[PDB]
Amino acid sequence: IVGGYTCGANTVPYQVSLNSGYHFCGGSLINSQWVVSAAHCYKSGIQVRLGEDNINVVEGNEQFISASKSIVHPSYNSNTLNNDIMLIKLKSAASLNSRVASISLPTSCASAGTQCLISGWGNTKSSGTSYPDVLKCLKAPILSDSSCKSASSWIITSNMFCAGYLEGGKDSCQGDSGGPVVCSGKLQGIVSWGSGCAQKNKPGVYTKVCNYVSWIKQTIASN
Ligand SMILES: COC(=O)[C@H](Cc1cccc(C(=N)N)c1)NC(=O)CNS(=O)(=O)c1ccc(C)cc1
Ligand SMILES: [Ca+2]
Repeated sequence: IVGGYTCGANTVPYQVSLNSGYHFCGGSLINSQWVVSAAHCYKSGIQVRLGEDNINVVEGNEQFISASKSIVHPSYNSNTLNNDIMLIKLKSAASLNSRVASISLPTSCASAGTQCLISGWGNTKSSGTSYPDVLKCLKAPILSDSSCKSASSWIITSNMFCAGYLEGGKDSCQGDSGGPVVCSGKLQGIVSWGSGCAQKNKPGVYTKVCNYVSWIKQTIASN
């Protein structure tokens, strides 16, 4: 995360770290046995890590659970990243408590202008690289689709939304992929893509979760 702040140990209990010998993506615990992340974070042999703060030091609130099944969205398009979402099932249910809790799926979509909380262990520099060991937080508003398209001339699909600042300096970044975008206590988005990080007129694009609620609910009910 660029231009953010240190969240505070376990203050984002639903944030998860996907690990394959090292942290490579973020995720969100939606229930005792399922995690949601970005389809482009797909990889086999994923171990989900819950209750994390410093991903390099065992602090006492962690729970390491291997994934048993990964389900990429049926219409995921890696070239345009349309439908960049993925479901992961844990081998065993996690022990829920205050430091490890799930986040609710949204009942309705959030409007441009709303403030959201984005988090992750991603890179913290706009030019260069420096990875934090503890979780970083960032407050960012959802942008209107028209203003996003204008400043970036990108092709945003109805399954995406931009959030951040057109002035740059604050944004999600490499390693924050798959992470949660929480607005009004609900999971409204997933960190998907962008051009560089915190670039002026280059805000972050996020997967619009409200459009995949039926898909998510059906999938969990049969797997
Ligand atoms: C990959 O390395 C990076 O520094 C960021 C990561 C990233 C991930 C998610 C969200 C943000 C964000 N800004 N909010 C950033 N992405 C890029 O810089 C990608 N842009 S890109 O124009 O460099 C590009 C596009 C497509 C391919 C295959 C490779 C590279
Ligand atoms: Ca740890």
